[PDB]
Amino acid sequence: IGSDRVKRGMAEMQKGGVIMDVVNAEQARIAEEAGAVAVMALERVPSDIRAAGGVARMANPKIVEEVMNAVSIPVMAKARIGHITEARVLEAMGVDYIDESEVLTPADEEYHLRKDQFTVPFVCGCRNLGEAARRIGEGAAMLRTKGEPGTGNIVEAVRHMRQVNSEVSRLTVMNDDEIMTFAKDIGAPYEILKQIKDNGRLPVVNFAAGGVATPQDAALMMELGADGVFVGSGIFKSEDPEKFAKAIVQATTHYQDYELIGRLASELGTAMK
Amino acid sequence: SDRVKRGMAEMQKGGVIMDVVNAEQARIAEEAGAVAVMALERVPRAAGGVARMANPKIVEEVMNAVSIPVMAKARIGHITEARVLEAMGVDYIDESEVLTPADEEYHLRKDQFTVPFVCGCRNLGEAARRIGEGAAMLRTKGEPGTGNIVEAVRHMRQVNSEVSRLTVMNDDEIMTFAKDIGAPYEILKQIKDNGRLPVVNFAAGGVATPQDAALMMELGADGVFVGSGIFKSEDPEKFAKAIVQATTHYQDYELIGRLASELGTA
Amino acid sequence: SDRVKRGMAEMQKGGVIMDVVNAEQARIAEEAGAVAVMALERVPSDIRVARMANPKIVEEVMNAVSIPVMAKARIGHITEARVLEAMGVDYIDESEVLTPADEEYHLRKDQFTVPFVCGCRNLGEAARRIGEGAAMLRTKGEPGTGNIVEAVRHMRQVNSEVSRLTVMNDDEIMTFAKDIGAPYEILKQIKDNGRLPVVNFAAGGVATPQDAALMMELGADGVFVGSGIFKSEDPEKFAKAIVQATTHYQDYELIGRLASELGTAM
Amino acid sequence: SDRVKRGMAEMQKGGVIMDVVNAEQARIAEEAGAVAVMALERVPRAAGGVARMANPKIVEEVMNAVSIPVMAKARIGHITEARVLEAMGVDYIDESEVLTPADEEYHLRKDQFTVPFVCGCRNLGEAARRIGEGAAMLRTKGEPGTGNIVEAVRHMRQVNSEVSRLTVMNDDEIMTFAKDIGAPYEILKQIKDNGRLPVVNFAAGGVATPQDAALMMELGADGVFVGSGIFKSEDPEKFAKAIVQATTHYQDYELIGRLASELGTA
Amino acid sequence: IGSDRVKRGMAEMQKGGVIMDVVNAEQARIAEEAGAVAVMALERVPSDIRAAGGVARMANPKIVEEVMNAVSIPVMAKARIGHITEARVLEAMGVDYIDESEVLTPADEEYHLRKDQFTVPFVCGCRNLGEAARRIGEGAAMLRTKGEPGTGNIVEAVRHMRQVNSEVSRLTVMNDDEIMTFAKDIGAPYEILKQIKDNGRLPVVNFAAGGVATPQDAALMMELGADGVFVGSGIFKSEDPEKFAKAIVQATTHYQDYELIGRLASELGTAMK
Ligand SMILES: [Cl-]
Ligand SMILES: [Cl-]
Ligand SMILES: [Cl-]
Ligand SMILES: [Cl-]
Ligand SMILES: [Cl-]
Ligand SMILES: [Cl-]
Ligand SMILES: [Cl-]
Ligand SMILES: [Mg+2]
Ligand SMILES: [Mg+2]
Ligand SMILES: [Mg+2]
Repeated sequence: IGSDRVKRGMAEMQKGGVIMDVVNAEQARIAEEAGAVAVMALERVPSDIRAAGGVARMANPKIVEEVMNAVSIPVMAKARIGHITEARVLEAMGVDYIDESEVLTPADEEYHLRKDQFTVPFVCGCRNLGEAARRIGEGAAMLRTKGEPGTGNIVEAVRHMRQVNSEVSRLTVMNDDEIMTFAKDIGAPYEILKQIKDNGRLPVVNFAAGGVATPQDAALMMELGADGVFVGSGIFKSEDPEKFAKAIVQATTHYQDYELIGRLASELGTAMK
Repeated sequence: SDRVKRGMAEMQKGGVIMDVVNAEQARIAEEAGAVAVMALERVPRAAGGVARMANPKIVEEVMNAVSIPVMAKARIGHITEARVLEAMGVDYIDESEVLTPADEEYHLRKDQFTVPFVCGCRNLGEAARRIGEGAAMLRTKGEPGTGNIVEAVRHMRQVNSEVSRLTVMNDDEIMTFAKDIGAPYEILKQIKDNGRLPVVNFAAGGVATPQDAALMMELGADGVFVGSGIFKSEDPEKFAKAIVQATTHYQDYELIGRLASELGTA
Repeated sequence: SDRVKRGMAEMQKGGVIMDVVNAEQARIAEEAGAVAVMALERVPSDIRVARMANPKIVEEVMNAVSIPVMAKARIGHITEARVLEAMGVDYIDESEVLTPADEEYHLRKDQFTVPFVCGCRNLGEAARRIGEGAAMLRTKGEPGTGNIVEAVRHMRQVNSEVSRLTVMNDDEIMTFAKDIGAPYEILKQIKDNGRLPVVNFAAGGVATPQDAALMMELGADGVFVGSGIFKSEDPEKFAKAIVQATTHYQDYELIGRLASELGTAM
Repeated sequence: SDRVKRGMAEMQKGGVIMDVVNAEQARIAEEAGAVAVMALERVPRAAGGVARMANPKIVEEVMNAVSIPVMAKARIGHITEARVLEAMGVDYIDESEVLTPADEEYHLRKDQFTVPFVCGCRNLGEAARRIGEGAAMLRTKGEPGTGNIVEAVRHMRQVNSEVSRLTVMNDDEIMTFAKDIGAPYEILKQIKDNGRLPVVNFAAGGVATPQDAALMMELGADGVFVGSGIFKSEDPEKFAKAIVQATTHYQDYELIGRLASELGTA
Repeated sequence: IGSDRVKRGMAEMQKGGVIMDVVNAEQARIAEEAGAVAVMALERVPSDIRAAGGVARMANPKIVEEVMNAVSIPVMAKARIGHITEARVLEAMGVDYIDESEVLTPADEEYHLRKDQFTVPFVCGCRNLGEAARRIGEGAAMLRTKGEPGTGNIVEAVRHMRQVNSEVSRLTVMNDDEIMTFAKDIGAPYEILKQIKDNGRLPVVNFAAGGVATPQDAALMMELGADGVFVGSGIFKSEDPEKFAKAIVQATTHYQDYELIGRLASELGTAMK
């Protein structure tokens, strides 16, 4: 169901961009006006999710369409891992992407969605080439570091991006007759690995996500080789989300303009661990 | 006589059974479209104490407020609790691990009763022993009172996987499969000749939203139990109708999406 | 070009392949009814460092018979297999019976034009060998022991997990594949094919007509035999006995008839 | 170009570098005789949270209040944080484990920068890897923010002991010394031909009293870092001058005794 | 750099050929006659060193001299690991290379020779990039797999060669700011590993050694990325050493001529474990 070309093709249009977890119209248009290339709709931002605890389910559909009605950029929404019904509901709503998101308390602790049997594209989280390849093999069209969401600490996301990238590059120059047992050893589908090698990188875009709290943070992920940046708590849990948003957008676009980043950097206190 | 008992269980297939605490709740359930109600004293309770059966005044009040079948819970292995409810004329007893067990080693001989029983399970071994004792209905154990669907998903997947694997198992391997999972070897041979369970297996344990109940039907259940999900929530009567409609129309994603418009539990 | 490699392998479905060490054993094999022969220097039994056979021994067996010839090569030994392929053998057996040359990596059999056969013991090893381009599988068994039990375990083990897979949920095959070490793509094909997309022969320990019949009863697509034939009294009758027993594995009166020789392997 | 960088580091030898939080502090430091200042947002902080680099307004304010070199900290491995400070024109960046690391496996490639770096260490292995990455300065890690000198004593003793032991090590034993301590084998051969470290190694971590700073100089340091010791204390400007004077006149025990007249930290 | 260029240059001159363990002039002539690019003087071939056991020291200098007189191809001799004066004596005899061979009883179990302070070039054993880098940093000009000498079993040489090449190739595409941690993790000199990346491969030739018993064996190591082949027990503990020799040489240089290797191989009777 669907096409890989179409799903992956669309996700690539956000390359270089910043995506913003938002909770209402106001946050949504703030996201759009500040330069976000897509929004992510949710009921409460990952910082409040770990605080509130409880069971984190998908958002009320009322919330999602109120955001879709606020913005001209693509709207993403989260669904619980394996929650077949939540994804189908979101997809019928016509969201541009669903995030099978480990930020939400799962519904299935052993099996993820068969995302190839959907038409809406899916973004899936990961921490290494084995997880990336299982999600890709399930039909994911976009990848992002799992990171450590809601902590404003970038280190975990740095670790994951570094690990996926390292394993991928190792595979791109790996002996053909060593790939099967490489795949065995990391728990990855042999043919996805064989694709990845021939493509010379991942066949989907791999964003950074979790603990981006400062412009330098975002520019750092791009320096580390991310295809783009998610950020939710870091922006709206700050003294001026409007300024923080435009700072993180410019910093991600000009991640090597070090004096623009320092200039931009003059704002105020932000999220903490 | 198992044909009678199981056959009355099947008349619930596809429906929603709701835990109810008094008569308002009882017919709020019935008005909203429930196929049955569970009479109980505290919805899943994790307050504390010892959970025994309801007072019979509470069961009787519930049977006297609706025409859809009424079930009630008894502690595991509590011979007189089950016999008392059976004399009251409930339609089903649930020998329910939601209540403090009275016997921690041996369940009731439900074949030596005339009222049909529903018992919980988590895998084919528990489902086969409860069937062998004479259960006429099965439900996942799940994780009641938590509003988290994940454990019921795990149990539905485990029961169904082992069932479906048994349906195509070599004849001469079923004995030592039965040894390995702890199951009556004849109940397993029955399950193979039937290609599914001889009883209906409902989901139960933390159904909180319309999409929850629908997910369970998508996953292969025959129906849905729901208790805390409804009344522990903002405007329950609306929650009731939505969960009933989602459980019947569980692939109508536009309908489920609309239905989802309210404010959940926790 | 995998359909053509796998299609030739099916030409032996139902037959008996025989380890022969020279022209006259190769002729005995063909006379008795072998569908193919395995050229090799020391039979699996009295093997117990083992490299490929001298090419001279191999071509002698090609020269003696008109049914296809296979020869073994050490696991992962690129130039042993390349030499064999360029001598024109019909199949190469990347065989664990020989001392492995690469303990971590097998050959990329898809990058060859001669079709390959590999051993396995479970759906995991099977899928990985198929993923590398094996065209035909055999149980690893316990070669040279005249004892069938390991081949029985391997056959039963492969067939159970295949069966489990033909009815396994779609959204579970990835976690299955991870848990058993299998290429996910191959398991989805096995499901769609309803069986393994290559033929799986029983190998290792077949010592009597009854053994060859048992393996076929158990689901195999054919039998490999080596030791139990020539390390017995009158190998020529032992061959004809086993060949007939394999094609008529449910003609039990014939097998008992046929079972009328003397001493055997181990 | 390492000669340039390290040579500007040496112009601090014998002095005191002070953590400062705004401009008053900054020139209180300079008035009292500091050789350099560390710009930071919270003096060692053990309050909590995530410690990132200072806001550039805070760094700029500090550089605009003194003429002695200004340093600032960046999280370990935070490529853009270091690049940002480098564009601001600080004199040194400290890749500082006092701040929450941004990379927990890999430190910055400091040779690919033009501003000199100071990095922490606890032994010759950490000192040799930081040097090999391009550090132009070393400081003990110690135990910052605790006012306890003991961990910096331990680290100075360990670095110096291993250095001095390396200076007289047999040529043909340095490789497997380098393996054992985790160090670049060329950096170790350099250290031997030089008879000491090629950079200056300052003490840092809980200098609270004049006798503390002097003890570090007695122990073989090239200088003293101090942050909490000064401003977290009764009348800091007096503490400042006393620690500057004790670090220069570190064997003048009558002078240190007089200087010690005030009231410490905790 | 400098006299390393010369040392390494001279070892490269045997790239593609076969070096042969010989023990007297007649064996040494067979080697040269059959096409060897070099010979290795020793007193027992690794098969007998294993069976006799005892203490295996350098060869008696007559045996070496007898061998250098008998041939015009370079002569190598073995010395115990870390035996300073065994190497110095061999150097003064004018051998062309010394093998600091772990096939001999190590005289030093903790510290190898400082090879950069000799003028004769050295070949060293290894099993992974850590050992390789440490031998290079000590001044080796040539590497070889440690294999499992005397066993006639190629599997160990295959593992060592596959590991080295895997770690090398992974290094050639490895991030600059990760080579420190990589070097630490494997026990390698950080600067040698930065070299290996720059040159895009090992800066010295790395031969296969230990267990070559048939032409197919030798050809396989060439197939695996070896720069050349050592062989000792495999020849002279076989039916016809002279025919085994030329067949090995031919098969090493034409290691993708499967028609030829097959032809060559049809003269057998070999060694085993
Ligand atoms: Cl996020
Ligand atoms: Cl009873
Ligand atoms: Cl219930
Ligand atoms: Cl066999
Ligand atoms: Cl860098
Ligand atoms: Cl400090
Ligand atoms: Cl050797
Ligand atoms: Mg900032
Ligand atoms: Mg809801
Ligand atoms: Mg004091």
